[PDB]
Amino acid sequence: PPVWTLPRLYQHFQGAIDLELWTIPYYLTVLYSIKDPTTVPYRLIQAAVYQEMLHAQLVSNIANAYGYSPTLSAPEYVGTAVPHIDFDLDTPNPTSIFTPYSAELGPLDLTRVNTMCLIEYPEWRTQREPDLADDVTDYGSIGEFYDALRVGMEQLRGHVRGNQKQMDENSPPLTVTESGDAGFLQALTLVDIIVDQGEGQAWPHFQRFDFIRRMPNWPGVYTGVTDPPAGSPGAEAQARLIADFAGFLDILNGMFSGGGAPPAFGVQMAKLGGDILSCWKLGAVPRYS
Repeated sequence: PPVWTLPRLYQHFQGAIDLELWTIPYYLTVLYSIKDPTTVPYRLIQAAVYQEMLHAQLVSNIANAYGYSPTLSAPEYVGTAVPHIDFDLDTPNPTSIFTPYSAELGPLDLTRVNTMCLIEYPEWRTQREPDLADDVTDYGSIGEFYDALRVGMEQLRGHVRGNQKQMDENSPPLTVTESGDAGFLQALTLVDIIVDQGEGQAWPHFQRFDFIRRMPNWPGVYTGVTDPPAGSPGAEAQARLIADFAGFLDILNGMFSGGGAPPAFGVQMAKLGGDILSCWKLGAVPRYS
């Protein structure tokens, strides 16, 4: 069994949260591109976005139980780079199926829906043995990443402390309240919720997105350019989003380090969605940094 060090476990916690966070602006950007919010793909994506946010919280709770407070910074959307995922590891390479695809932000189009299918691609389809070494940074699927994380978590369960900088924004709190082996067992449950929601063990993200990919009639989407003119309302809409997103990550950083949720939290949040929609309405693709 490959031996994990505490620093590497911490690096993997940070990696998992970076990947979950990376999906949020991606999915949100697609979501708000859809003109009609009553449509099936809109409601499917919205629920998925909310689950990603929950995943981020759960990862923070697990990491914090092991003594690490994660920190968030604005993700980047360039080329075909997805944090910590290498599809070249998988057989068949699912980019041969879900193509075209891109890490660049865009509306509900084939390129974006294909990418969403790729992100949530189930570990069982990769046909690979999980690479459990603590120096691995790239995996073939999210599920494989979480498989490796469970190994480090088990080996280092002596570090688990209950009620340690836990966050919770019928069911008990989805937090680690116990120490040592008991808290490790709670942490494992939180990992299971994360993975079950993405790829399946109601309706997992992969299946949801593959459903959208297969539909005959996609809803109308806003049109936008990635680089609106200097001076323009659309550029200023982007600037507002960049600022509000920065502020929202500052709020989360405090929370992930054991701070209380400020009154600015529910206020800050839904505002982001208004900011993203406003970009699209002005003909500017949402931008987050």
